Amino acid sequence: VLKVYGPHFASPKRALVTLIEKGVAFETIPVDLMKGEHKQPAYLALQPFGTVPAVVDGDYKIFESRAVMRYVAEKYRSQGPDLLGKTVEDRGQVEQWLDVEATTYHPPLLNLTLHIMFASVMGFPSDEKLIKESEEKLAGVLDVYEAHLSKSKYLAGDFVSLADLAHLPFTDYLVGPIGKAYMIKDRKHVSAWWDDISSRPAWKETVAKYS
Amino acid sequence: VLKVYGPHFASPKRALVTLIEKGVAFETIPVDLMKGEHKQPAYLALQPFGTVPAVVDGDYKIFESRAVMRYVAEKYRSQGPDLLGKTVEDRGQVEQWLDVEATTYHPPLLNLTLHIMFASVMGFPSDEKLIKESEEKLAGVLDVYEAHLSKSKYLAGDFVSLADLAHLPFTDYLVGPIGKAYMIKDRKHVSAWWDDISSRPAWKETVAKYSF
Ligand SMILES: N[C@@H](CCC(=O)N[C@@H](CSO)C(=O)NCC(=O)O)C(=O)O
Ligand SMILES: N[C@@H](CCC(=O)N[C@@H](CS)C(=O)NCC(=O)O)C(=O)O
Ligand SMILES: [Br-]
Ligand SMILES: [Br-]
Repeated sequence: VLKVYGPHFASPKRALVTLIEKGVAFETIPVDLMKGEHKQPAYLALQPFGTVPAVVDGDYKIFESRAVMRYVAEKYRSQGPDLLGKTVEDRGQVEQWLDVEATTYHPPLLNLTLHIMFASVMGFPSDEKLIKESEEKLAGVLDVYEAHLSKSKYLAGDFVSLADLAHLPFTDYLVGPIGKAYMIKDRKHVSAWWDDISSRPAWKETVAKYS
Repeated sequence: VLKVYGPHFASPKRALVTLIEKGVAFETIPVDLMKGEHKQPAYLALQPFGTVPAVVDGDYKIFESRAVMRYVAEKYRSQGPDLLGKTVEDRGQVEQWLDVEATTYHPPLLNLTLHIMFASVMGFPSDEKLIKESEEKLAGVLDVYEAHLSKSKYLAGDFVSLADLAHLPFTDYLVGPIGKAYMIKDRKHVSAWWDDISSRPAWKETVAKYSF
């Protein structure tokens, strides 16, 4: 059976929600950051960068949360919703917004996450200028989304996909523990899109089980 | 008919080398980054984040360099080398190392690119601490690569793929204009791997046509 490392962190939830959307069986295995488990040889043999998630599916090993998403959506393509779209062009749009999430959307949001949610618990001083910069930067990204989502129901078109799902875990933080829900709520089309994808049963189940 | 925007810059070269590898016919359209062409209404209708590349293919538009790679490799899958691998498991490994390049390899290398090659665009005084941090970070990533590449000929297995090619444009800066070639040279397997992918005819052609 397929196994996922680190379900309680945000990044692996990109993979968990995809597994649940596709109706795939899996088990999860915790990783104790506090005891440095992710920096010890056993976990490094799965994920050599020492970050989560890591996924082992029988003889097969794969890491990077969005790579895992793609692997699952391709392998189990014919069940559940098609999170890759139907055509090469559809899939191109999914990949495009998957890469926007990885390279443009996530990095400032990760900064807000580290400095607002884990400054205290990890023992880092909260970087107040970086917080202001990261928010301004994320707000510009969200303005682009707002325009796009007024002409398109989901990021890659009229169908929900991996690109939408990739936004769930850290945006859950943004509207929650990070305390900046207004960044989503104040943008009509972004806000309705968030209401849509974040109330899907697969995401609700992920959150009930792995928060 | 397929058109690539901003060929003289590094990120678009990811798309070009994939196009050339696949033997696809294309044209290029210059974008003047210095005068802010990429931040004006004409280019923003193509790429709403105002960066290059953007690709227009008949009725179809797509941006993000690695998405363009995936799109080209899939649309033309049945010609040239298969840069996506053969199986779902192979493609999984390609996607893994493509995402390592996007999220782990590239960010510190981009910081080195900006702050050393384009110092004036980042402003003065030069951020020497961020430069030192970026080099340390990239060196850590390169150590993982060295270990991995001692057990695997290319990143995703025994076949060259998008994941390897995605490394060409900025690593070319690293060993050249950035002036930190030892980061590759001092790592035996990384160095031999680099010698291999950067001597491919498609990469040689990309560089011959689109540098200045
Ligand atoms: N968004 C960031 C980095 C992207 C960038 O500009 N990259 C290079 C092109 S790499 O081949 C660049 O600075 N070009 C500027 C120029 O030549 O005018 C910034 O500019 O502040
Ligand atoms: N994630 C994007 C990044 C593209 C990118 O940053 N391109 C650079 C040139 S290499 C650019 O357009 N810089 C202009 C700017 O950001 O102002 C991709 O890979 O396509
Ligand atoms: Br965990
Ligand atoms: Br150009």
